[PDB]
Amino acid sequence: KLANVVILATGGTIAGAGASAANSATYQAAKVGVDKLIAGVPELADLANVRGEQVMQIASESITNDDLLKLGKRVAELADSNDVDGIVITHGTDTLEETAYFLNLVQKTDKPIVVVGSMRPGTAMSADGMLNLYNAVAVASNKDSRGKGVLVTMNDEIQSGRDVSKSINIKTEAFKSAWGPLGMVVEGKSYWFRLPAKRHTVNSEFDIKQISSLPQVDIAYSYGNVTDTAYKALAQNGAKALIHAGTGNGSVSSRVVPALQQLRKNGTQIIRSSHVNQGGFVLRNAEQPDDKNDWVVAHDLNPEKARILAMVAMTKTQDSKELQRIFWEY
Amino acid sequence: KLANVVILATGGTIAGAGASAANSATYQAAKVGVDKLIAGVPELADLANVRGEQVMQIASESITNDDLLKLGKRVAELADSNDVDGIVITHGTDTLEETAYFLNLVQKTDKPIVVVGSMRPGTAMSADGMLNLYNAVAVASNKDSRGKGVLVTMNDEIQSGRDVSKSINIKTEAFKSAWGPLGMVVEGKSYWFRLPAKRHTVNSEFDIKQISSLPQVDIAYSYGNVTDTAYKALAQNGAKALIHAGTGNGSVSSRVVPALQQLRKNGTQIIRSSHVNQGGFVLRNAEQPDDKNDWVVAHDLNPEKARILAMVAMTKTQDSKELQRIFWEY
Amino acid sequence: KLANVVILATGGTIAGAGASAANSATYQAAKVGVDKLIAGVPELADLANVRGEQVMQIASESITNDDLLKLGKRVAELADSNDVDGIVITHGTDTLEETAYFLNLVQKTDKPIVVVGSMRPGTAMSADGMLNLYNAVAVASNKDSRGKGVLVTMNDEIQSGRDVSKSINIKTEAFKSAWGPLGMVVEGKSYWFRLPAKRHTVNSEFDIKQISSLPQVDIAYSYGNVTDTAYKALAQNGAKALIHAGTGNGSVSSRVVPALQQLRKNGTQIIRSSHVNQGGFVLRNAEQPDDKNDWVVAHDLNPEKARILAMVAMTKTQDSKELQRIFWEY
Amino acid sequence: KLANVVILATGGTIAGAGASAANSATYQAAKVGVDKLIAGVPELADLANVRGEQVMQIASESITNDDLLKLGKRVAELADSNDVDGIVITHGTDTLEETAYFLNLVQKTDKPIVVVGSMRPGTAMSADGMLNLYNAVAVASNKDSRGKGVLVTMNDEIQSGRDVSKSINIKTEAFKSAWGPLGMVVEGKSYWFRLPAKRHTVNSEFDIKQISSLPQVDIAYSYGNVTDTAYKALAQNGAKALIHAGTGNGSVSSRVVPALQQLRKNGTQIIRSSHVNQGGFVLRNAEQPDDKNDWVVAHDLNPEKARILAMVAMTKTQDSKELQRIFWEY
Ligand SMILES: *[C@](*)(C=O)CC[C@H](N)C(=O)O
Ligand SMILES: *[C@](*)(C=O)CC[C@H](N)C(=O)O
Ligand SMILES: *[C@](*)(C=O)CC[C@H](N)C(=O)O
Ligand SMILES: *[C@](*)(C=O)CC[C@H](N)C(=O)O
Repeated sequence: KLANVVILATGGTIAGAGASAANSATYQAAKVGVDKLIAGVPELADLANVRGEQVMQIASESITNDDLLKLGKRVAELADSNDVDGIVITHGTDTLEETAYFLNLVQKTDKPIVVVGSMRPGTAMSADGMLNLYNAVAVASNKDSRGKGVLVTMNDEIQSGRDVSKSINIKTEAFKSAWGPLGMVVEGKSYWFRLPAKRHTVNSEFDIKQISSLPQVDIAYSYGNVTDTAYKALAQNGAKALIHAGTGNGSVSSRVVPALQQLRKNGTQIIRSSHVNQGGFVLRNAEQPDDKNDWVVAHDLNPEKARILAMVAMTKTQDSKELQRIFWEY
Repeated sequence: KLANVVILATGGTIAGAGASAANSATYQAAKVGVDKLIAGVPELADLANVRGEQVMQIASESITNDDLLKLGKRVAELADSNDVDGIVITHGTDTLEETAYFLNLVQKTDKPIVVVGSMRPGTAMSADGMLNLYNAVAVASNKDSRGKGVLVTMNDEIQSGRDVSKSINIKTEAFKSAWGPLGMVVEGKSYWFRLPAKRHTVNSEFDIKQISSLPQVDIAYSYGNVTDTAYKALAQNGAKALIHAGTGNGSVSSRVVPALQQLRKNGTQIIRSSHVNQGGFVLRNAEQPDDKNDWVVAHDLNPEKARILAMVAMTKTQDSKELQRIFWEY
Repeated sequence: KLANVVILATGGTIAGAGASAANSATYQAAKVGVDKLIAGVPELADLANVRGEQVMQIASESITNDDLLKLGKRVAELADSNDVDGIVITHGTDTLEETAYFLNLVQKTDKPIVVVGSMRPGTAMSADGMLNLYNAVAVASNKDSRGKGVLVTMNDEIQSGRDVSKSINIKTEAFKSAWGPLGMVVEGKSYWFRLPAKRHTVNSEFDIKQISSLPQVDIAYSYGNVTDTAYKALAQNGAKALIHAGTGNGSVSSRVVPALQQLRKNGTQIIRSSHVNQGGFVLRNAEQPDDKNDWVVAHDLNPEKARILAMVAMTKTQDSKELQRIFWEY
Repeated sequence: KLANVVILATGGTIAGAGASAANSATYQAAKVGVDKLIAGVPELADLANVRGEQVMQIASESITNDDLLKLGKRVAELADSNDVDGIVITHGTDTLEETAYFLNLVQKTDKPIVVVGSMRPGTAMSADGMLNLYNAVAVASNKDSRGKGVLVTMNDEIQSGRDVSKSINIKTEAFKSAWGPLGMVVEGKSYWFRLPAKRHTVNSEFDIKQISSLPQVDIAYSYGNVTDTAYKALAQNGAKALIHAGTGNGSVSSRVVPALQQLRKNGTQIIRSSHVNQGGFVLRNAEQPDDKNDWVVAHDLNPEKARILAMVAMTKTQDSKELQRIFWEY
């Protein structure tokens, strides 16, 4: 029969509202509740038996680590339930990529977990939210969606929660991945073209049930004439690990290297990422002697993704060699 | 009757060196001299009369504001000479997009200024440097190249120095612009398909000859659970303007808003940019009341690009409304 | 005051209708008339004084050369009128790129000509048509839109009618150009980032007023084991010129070259294009001796674009050297 | 204990030759031998024990169905030998995507089969061939490469032979897949990010050892004002199946429909593909009643790719429903 799908609403633009129908970029996020959001798509009933639950009502750029745990643990409870077949989470696009990757690492279930949002508020003309939610439920109730990890369904695509990222502003095609979408969803039907190769959900060594609180991890941006100011201030404020958002291949300025070395000697993990996020990856020992300095490379993960993985990995290990191995498998 | 082109060497991967021919990503930059580079491309003579000049031998990620002024002034001197028709600058790829944009804003000349680099060291197999240098001189010696602002010539393309960006790591197609290439360079021939719409070089209200010092501008990255720590730290250490690299449409977490407001009252310019750099732009008054807070929006410019424009702009005005106009015109 | 905008409706998906709101890819095109299409966007009134006119009601893949002339001449009449400031044409996406390029070459006016369509029918949920039409009128009533040539406004972008093409199926971001969009349209405001470099509208040597009928031009596809069968059959059926949709750089199979040579000797113009349409261009004399055989290269234009330019150019010249010059300027 | 890799040379640009070092696009293909190619990359020895074999010396645009069978059978023989671990095939870029897909369908083996080419002749500056060949052997000698189907290694990427396509002319980044790269190859090391979802090699129901002849399949291009001329001509000359390269979602002009129906009754398979090859796919029963007319839809495969699948499929069945299943699984 129909699959049982639960919709966990967290707010965002999909639940936002603007001044008029012409307002597709200027609006107030997290204004509409889950039940009114479900009622806007009557054709949802033909896809599955759907239930709405309001986990929170926020603008995603203002999300906290405790908001993540709250959502993560609620997902884990729903997943354990026999009466729940799939899970759809409505999330603001700003940090959707962070939450999607977090869930991918800590939810040890093969049940479909789909995160969805929209680039235009439901009050705008040609609002992308209705179809995105339809596609979300369509994918969550599909048996073929199992064992694929966390999924993001926007712009008629099925993107991997791991490496999808908000790469384009304003437009509905906002979410892209350097390794392409896994498939597409058209008229309730899912079409797969690729499979993930990185560890996730059921085969992850991490488990949200064991996590009580996440370690503080912060990101410093690198550019011309950059100093160590931001790096030291974040570390002094409690950061257990710093994500270096370097130029090119995770490059570090000669006048910032000393700060990073002493920060490492003082127990802070130094993870090299970059602001070159359309493609490619940061190679270990290429731009900097990571072995010599005992640093970690973030591979292909962008700064915000790298932070998420760092937080999670550190609840299990403070070993840099193991942290490096984790950045190469997840 | 061959044009006179001067090559201004600054280091980078083009003048880099790896341990073997199989080393295309692991190597040491700034190892080769200017006339050694010129000697490797004998065919350069066919295109024009080339003169080499070593301005500096550095890795671009370690560039400083003074290095920018030195290069900017050396370029201005060459531009005023009648014995110079076009100017080529070999520069490390890491911060090439920053320098190229700086020159696009402060060089009051219609003579071609082409910045070029390479993703592979000249010691590697299939090194991309030689052809890149050849195309650079080909474009600099071409009369059709005048009046189009600063250009970057890599991957057989003619990119605008304004918005071209290092978006992909490792690959030779590293540089991309959200608005596309202006043209292409094939077998010494230039092909134009697009023209710049933004103010540059000749019609720029800025001039390197009147610029003696650049104000300190820093960048703070925004993400999930971000605090005002780095923002305040950077401001306390001399930052006259802070480039906010926000999530989505330059969004600011509710927790960082009051700090940004206080730093604004204290005279630090708040420029909202984003880490969504593949397309679109940050819209004024959308995600935040820029009018109420007297903040500036970076339009389509990424963080590092917005930093350069801010620096240059602030040498002429500290009026936020004038600053916004400038970000909308350059 | 408000600009006078005329909407010329030709049918297509924007005027289509599906079985239910879930039907975004399966529908019946050309079902809704222009007046009902205008009435679906009440906010259109705030943008300009709009008038609707039904030129035809067809599915664009079934468009004829006489349908093009009909539309082309009707545009020319509206453009000559002082009571018309801008023109918007609703057209099916399938051959939108053909019509947009045709108008770009034959309408000698600086008035804004905007072609628009949608990827989903107005009956679907999250239909992209309403906003596309709004953006179309917004752009057509903008004084800054003048002298830019023919424009296509879809997916919040402003694309050039010359090289925009339907490159992706199903998705709203269907239209792409190898040289990028000219700008974007967000909330009725137009933002420009690039300018066209190719000849168009007011500076075109072609004029629809002089054209009574277009020459027959056809396209043959090239692949592995291709024979001359299609090339000879099309020519024998009246084709004055054949567009060779070759592999790679307009390459021609060794067993197809003879047919092309004799076809040329018999008065048929041979234009080399390719099915490598994401980027780059076909170089003259590279893959085949175009000078020796007196062939023409289509530069960067795809097969269907190349056909449009061929048809138009031939109403003025049957000279191959001049045809080549035209393919290098338009 | 170095793996044994055989390089099967077939010609192309890698073995091409230009007049000078400045000639990167104008040159003559198939000029260099297999052991001359191997001698140019001495470092190849570090990776594995390599044996060279010249199967043919042709320009890929002039490839025939028999050339495919010859290569396909020579590959099968090498695959069954225990003295062969991986197979590298140097092939002209023009029809590389066709051959690579053919081999992906008919080679019943999990041993690595890597097809490689280059955009610049080895005589040119910054020729891309040497590194491309190095990566090819690096990937073929890697145990991780087994069971992933045919791979193409250019531009530092690991592309799937199924959907990789020559999408950009001139540039080294010529090959692109709508579903993204599977991984990357850097400094002799392979990095995987995605796995194939479609049937290939080992789990393919096809086998080159049981294939003696390939049925003739041709392609007709669709556009504005298209007639049934080429469709009928191709069918009258032996075409057992016609690949319709339609506009949009494989749409067919109302004028060409009756002819396609008559050719179907006569036994010619009608496969609807499109010239919208950057993304998306052709949907069954959307633009045309495929069920009523007993036609087949090519899914996401471009024209030349659909031709190869049709050829191979038709050696096993002429049942249209079975043919549709095959297009949905491979
Ligand atoms: C509109 C786009 O989704 C609202 C975005 C907002 N910053 C959010 O909640 O992420
Ligand atoms: C090679 C990439 O171009 C070396 C880059 C280096 N970090 C630089 O000088 O920017
Ligand atoms: C829907 C997409 O626009 C209908 C497309 C149809 N083939 C047309 O009229 O172009
Ligand atoms: C260079 C591009 O690879 C030569 C291509 C030639 N037409 C071929 O052999 O395919």
